[PDB]
Amino acid sequence: PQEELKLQLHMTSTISILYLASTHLSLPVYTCDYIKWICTAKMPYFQASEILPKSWRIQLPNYYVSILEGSISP
DNA sequence: TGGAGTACAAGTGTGAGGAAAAGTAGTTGGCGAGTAAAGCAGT
Repeated sequence: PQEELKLQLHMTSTISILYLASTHLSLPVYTCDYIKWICTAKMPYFQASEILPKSWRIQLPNYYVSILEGSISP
């Protein structure tokens, strides 16, 4: 319900839904072949809030823009 | 021959810890000179 929805999205989600598309396609890429392509600054997991939108940034509140960049690693 | 359970191995009930950017403080600092006349005191 839109009344107090509290949607559960994190940067751990956008890798997890990117891992499941790899096993339905039956790919040899894994979470060792994801954490080696994100912590080596290859696909934009880290620092995503700050450089990606460039026009949609400013009206987003402070705790929401905190979650969308690559804050920690999982 | 057949049970007391006591063990590890399965479960589900009970609130909180850590994350962080903008926004918000107490605090300095850095401003806007004459020639004349009449008056009523004066004595």
